[PDB]
Amino acid sequence: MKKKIGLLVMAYGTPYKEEDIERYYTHIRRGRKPSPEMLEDLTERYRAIGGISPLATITLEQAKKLEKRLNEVQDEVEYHMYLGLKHIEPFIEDAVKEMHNDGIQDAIALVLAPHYSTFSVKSYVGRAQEEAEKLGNLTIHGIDSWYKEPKFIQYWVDAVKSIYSGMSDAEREKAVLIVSAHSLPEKIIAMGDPYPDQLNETADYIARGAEVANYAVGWQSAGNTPDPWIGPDVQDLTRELNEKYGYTSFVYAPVGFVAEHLEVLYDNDFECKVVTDEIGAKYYRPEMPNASDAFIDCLTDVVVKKKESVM
Repeated sequence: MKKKIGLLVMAYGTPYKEEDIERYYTHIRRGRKPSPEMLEDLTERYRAIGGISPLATITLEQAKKLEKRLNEVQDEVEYHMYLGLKHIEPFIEDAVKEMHNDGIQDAIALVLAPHYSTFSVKSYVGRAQEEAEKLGNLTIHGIDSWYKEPKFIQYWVDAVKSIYSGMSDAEREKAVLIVSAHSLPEKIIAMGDPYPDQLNETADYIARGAEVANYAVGWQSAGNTPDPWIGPDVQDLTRELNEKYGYTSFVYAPVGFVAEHLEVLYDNDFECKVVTDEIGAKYYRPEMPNASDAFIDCLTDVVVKKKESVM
């Protein structure tokens, strides 16, 4: 009776121990080992945010809680979960290989990032489908995005509601909600990538449902290339809006991310707080979804919806 469906959950990956940092950075750099200088900086950023190990368990927990919740909320299908990471074990290819050996014929692929981009599609779903065809008899169905999902927007609306309801009505007038995601090279825009458009819309839904008067979209974690990346960066954006609009409070909602990883704990909690402390302004950053049960229930719906579209 229970149709066995594979659940391929994907993410970027993160070092498990400190002696993973090197080979992790190496993989990220297309196999090009990092220099002593760059390695020490990376290592230092991890020390600053309180270590690499607490970050490592969030992704797997998300995956595992999702597997359990899915097989509870419905009787029709048995979901068998497999985790594939981009830059560390278990790699995407070793995950889809296991899925093949177990006899899984159809699998639903879910990226742990709400927005569509060409980077994501080719990094995850496209990479997974390259082994699926190589081995034969396995069809992977990719979820394009899930930012418009009612329980995703409600999570962040609720999260932002908390912070704003503890503000004085005066501070509320001098506060701005800054909505962000990981930056990508600007080339994608000319190419037709609707990623910045999807983030813009996400900001509109969250601000509206939270009843927040002022908001703005920003970007973070841009790489180091000669090619320009999508801006403005959150650090620069903070200074600009404080200048022409005089915001003395900034609420960072890094909506492209689902977890407190290096990008949130450093790029927001460290680097943005530096900007706010300068301009004489207050800093707020609400809880990331991480493995919270309300987030898992959101992911359960996106997977039930996708299955209903795939039968």
